[PDB]
Amino acid sequence: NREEKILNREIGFAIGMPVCEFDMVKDPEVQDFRRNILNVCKEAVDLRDLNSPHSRAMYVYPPNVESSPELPKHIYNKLDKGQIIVVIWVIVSPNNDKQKYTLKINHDCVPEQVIAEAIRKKTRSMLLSSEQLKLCVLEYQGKYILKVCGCDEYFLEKYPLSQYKYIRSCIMLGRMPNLMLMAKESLYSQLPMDCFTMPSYSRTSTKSLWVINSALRIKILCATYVNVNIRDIDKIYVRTGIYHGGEPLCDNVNTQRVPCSNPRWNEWLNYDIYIPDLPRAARLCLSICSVKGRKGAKEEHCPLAWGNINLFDYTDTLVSGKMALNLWPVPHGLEDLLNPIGVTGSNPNKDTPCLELEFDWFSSVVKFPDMSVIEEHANWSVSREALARDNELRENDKEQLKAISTRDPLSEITEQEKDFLWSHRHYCVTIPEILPKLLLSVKWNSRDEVAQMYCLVKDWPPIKPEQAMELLDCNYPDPMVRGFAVRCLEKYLTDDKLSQYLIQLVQVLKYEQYLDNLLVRFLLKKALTNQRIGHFFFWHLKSEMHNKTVSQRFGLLLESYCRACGMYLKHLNRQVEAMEKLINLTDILKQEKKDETQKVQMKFLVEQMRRPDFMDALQGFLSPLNPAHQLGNLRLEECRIMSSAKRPLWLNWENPDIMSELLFQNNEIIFKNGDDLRQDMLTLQIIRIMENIWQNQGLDLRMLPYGCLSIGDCVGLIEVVRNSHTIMQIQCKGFNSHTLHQWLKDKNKGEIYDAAIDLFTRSCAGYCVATFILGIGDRHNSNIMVKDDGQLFHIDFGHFLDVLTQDFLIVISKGAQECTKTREFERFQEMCYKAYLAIRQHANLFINLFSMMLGSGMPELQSFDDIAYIRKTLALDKTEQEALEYFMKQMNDAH
Ligand SMILES: CCN1CCN(c2ccc(Nc3cc(Nc4cccc5c4N(C(C)=O)CC5)ccn3)cc2)CC1
Repeated sequence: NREEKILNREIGFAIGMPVCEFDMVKDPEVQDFRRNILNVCKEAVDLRDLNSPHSRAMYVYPPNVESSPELPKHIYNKLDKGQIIVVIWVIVSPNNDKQKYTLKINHDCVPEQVIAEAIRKKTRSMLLSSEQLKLCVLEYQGKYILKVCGCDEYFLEKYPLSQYKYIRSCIMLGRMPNLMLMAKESLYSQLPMDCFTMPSYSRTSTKSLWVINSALRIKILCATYVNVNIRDIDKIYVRTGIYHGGEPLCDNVNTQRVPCSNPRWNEWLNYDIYIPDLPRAARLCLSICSVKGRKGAKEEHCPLAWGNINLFDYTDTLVSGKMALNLWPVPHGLEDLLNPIGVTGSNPNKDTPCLELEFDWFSSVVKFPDMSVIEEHANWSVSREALARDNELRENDKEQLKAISTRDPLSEITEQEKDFLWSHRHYCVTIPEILPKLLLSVKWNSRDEVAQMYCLVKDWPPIKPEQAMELLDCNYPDPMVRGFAVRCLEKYLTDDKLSQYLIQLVQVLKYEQYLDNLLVRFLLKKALTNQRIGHFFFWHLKSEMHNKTVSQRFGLLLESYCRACGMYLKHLNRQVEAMEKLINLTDILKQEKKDETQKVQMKFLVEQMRRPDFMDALQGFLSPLNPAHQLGNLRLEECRIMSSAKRPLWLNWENPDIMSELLFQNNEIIFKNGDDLRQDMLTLQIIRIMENIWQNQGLDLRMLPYGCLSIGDCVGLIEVVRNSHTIMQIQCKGFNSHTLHQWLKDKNKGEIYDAAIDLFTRSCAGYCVATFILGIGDRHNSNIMVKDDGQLFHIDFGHFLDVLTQDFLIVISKGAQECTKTREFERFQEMCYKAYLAIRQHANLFINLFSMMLGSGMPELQSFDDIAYIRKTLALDKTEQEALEYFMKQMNDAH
């Protein structure tokens, strides 16, 4: 068909990988995933056509609302008697004139009641009685929608107006909302039909695992493509282990050593486990190792290549017969000989070290037992032997179980406690937050001990998403656990929180055993029913496509997404093209013209930016940082190479929106090629979570988690904060330690003075507690910035996990000379003390978020010691008073 071939290449352009290359893969799991995932695409497309045209606009322009309509009390007090002033704009088609209309309404009106008060005010002197304020008001509030002035963000749903993020921040930032009436038909007329078509690539005995009573053995035949130095390497062998999510189910078993010239073994390795006792997520982890002989020094075993296999395939079949596994290059850092956390499957580069294996064939297909059999074997032998009144808990015992629940992902559960948790597993359903710890108590190489945990999980009470995510990290491989976790996310995870957590959730996809699973079908369905989520879903996947360990998985997931995302694929292709130009341009500035004057680089830049193909690709597309922002014409006179390390580009676009003057008229984005911005995305994620934790508890410590998006390999975008300056720029205007204070006095004269100091004090207090916990390094005068209104914020988070200068406390003390002894300083301290204890209450959240990214390859997130720094700064090994004591110490150390 013709219309399928044009879509195949547009999907390929967006992914960067030809779709035909996916037709050439013969792995039945790959072709079954490609075919079976389309059920999520039809479910999503069907959802978009339910209440069309509204449901279709809901997909393209979903409500950008907070997780809850409830307002913190100090935010409601910012309102007048619970009401908000709102300016509503109407465009009068003759002259396209902008008529304004200022309203005052309850913060909890839904959009259509705000539309009502707008027309009652548009005709407020039009001689209309009560019998005429129902002919025009009742008809128009069904024909109009509210749009944010200056961007493509709409209020298409009956949420409380103040629950919309744009309105929530206007309430908190003291600004006034500017909205605009739009005819429903004006918006609906701009939504295509998105006719999703099913692609053309759609359309003997079995025995139980538990009857195959016999020990496990695996044959290691030979290895090809093993290129080593014959002059120094002595022998070669295959190291092997059976692992369940990074934990060994039995002792590792090497092969015999052979000369590095003849890598053949023809050996059956036997393992200390029984085949019925293999868990569902059982994995074979092997690697080829060299041995070098040294006089006086011990032999050194260096791994040469690694690989992991699933003992069961995606159809629950215990694997039998011969197979060839292509292995992977050794990660710089892996100091063991096996890589159990590495992805599973044969390296797609088939010209790499290849290991041939063989599994036993037990006369027929062997499959894992279904829940029916598991239940029967669980209810049976649950009390094979059976002091039943002693396992009854006492107040001391129950509490201990709760104390174990408070522990973070990195805590160690002693063997004493693991047998405690397991024996009292029938009580644990009363405290569902113990489930992560109770799951680690299982001896997963025991089908009886596992069949019973499957039974407690089948009817386990749901838990909060922040804890359900813990069960999705790589140390919980079992599909029953991960299905429970995903079910908890489907029921309790709002869209707002999903968006904030999407980085970790896409990252953890790479640890999943199989292509088709409940997490990927959850994430895909939400990406295909909410285009704002689908947009970042796309870029978190695309930006990782260069990693060969995941590029096949993410390439297939992107294929299914691009087939069903609708007309947005064209917009994404415009963003992909625009970014490739910037990637190819800044790569020249980093290779060829790297040592030339900025004069020479700019001339090359202006000249290249003036070519026809370039101006077409980089004008008239959506900002990857926020697709609600349209990037129109590129105002080249304001573009410049900056004076930072990687020579980032300062790019300036006109905002083509009609109301641009009410939000921002020029959109400025920093394109940076050279630094892993995933590392900065994670920091700004945390800073945003710390702000929400503080607001919901009464601390208006205003942070600035500015936008930041990784689009590829050490390439990405950074939102420019407007009306802000670094301390370098402030101090150079007039150095003295009172230049900062004097600069804010000039910018905040009169009544605004005390507001600027308060804003600077609350924002400064937020950033001292955050930068201390997170260990932000390299804190010099260009990394801290101040806004004209006094808001302080940091800006370079390329260093974390291993700062109160004088002229900061001068601003807090309102210019006093004994800054360490003023009362204004006493409030600064108590804000920090309260802010520290609020974060410490959520240590599990912030530790989980790092732990899930530990395998992502971030330069400064390489080991548990990096994460343990937060276990130290948060003082999780002490009491609250002893922890607040700790924080007080470095506060006194900080000048
Ligand atoms: C102290 C142990 N205790 C503490 C709790 N614990 C635990 C295990 C795993 C994870 N999560 C994880 C871990 C991931 N990698 C790794 C897992 C295990 C070791 C290392 C990993 N490294 C990298 C670079 O890859 C560094 C070395 C990737 C994604 N997620 C979280 C906690 C095990 C028992």
